[PDB]
Amino acid sequence: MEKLIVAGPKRLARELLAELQKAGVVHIDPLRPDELGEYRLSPTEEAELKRWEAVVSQAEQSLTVVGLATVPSSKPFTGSLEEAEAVLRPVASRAEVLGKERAALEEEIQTIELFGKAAEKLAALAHGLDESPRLGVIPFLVAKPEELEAVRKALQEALADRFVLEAEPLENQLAALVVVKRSELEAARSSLSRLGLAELRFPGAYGAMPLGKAAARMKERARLAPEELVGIREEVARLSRESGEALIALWTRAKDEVARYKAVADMAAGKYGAALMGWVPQKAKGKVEEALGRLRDQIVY
Repeated sequence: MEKLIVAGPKRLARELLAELQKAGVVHIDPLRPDELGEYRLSPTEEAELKRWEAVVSQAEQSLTVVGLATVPSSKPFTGSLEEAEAVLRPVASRAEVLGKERAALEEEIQTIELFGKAAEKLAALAHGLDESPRLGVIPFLVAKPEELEAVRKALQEALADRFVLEAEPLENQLAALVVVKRSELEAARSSLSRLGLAELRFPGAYGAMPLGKAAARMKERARLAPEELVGIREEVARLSRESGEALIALWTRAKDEVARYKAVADMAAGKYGAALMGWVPQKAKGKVEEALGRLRDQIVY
């Protein structure tokens, strides 16, 4: 009834032939890689392949956000590619957005965890002085009160009495701040530089802010973020319950669809040394895909 075309390594020319014969294939004829060119995918079939790959990639991306591993469903999506695509676009877009927001919140909350107390301390140390055009400030961390002195010594060596060095204790280190004439900011920086110290940078948006503003935004994000994350997580959960299983079934159908399309393309590209042709009557058709091999690819009809 239906024509079968099979390709594999040359190593398996014989075991392949054998297994086909005994599965019930008939009129078994070896093919030359040459004559497979005809089974070259049409522009139309290449476009289907590309769309199935996009299904694979969008479902993976969605499952990742949702926190489900890609594990082959027993009952894979059975609809058209159009149906698959129509079911997945809204879900993939929502997952993309949710996953991005959730990550931004988590990174935000962690930033506040790391730099929180430091920004509070420094802001206070620099309250009223942190956006004064005639004065320059430098926040920076220092480990020992002994090290702070060496700095105080350097600074005085360099600026006499034209600076203010104050510091607040952190859990381990000390949050320090220097204040100088704006025009001498670099002289102060140089002093830190010669002691192996540097300005404390705050990550992200906070970097380009005055201490005071930075600490205030951190304080409010610390009140708002944790609850916004809850809401994002509830949306993500809701997406899992509504669509987790469908995604898996889509992924599964699409993984196979891609293999099926590529197999044909690779075969036609003479990417295999051994290739056979044969005819399969409805009954035997069962035993043929069972001798699956895994190193070979067929295409029935």
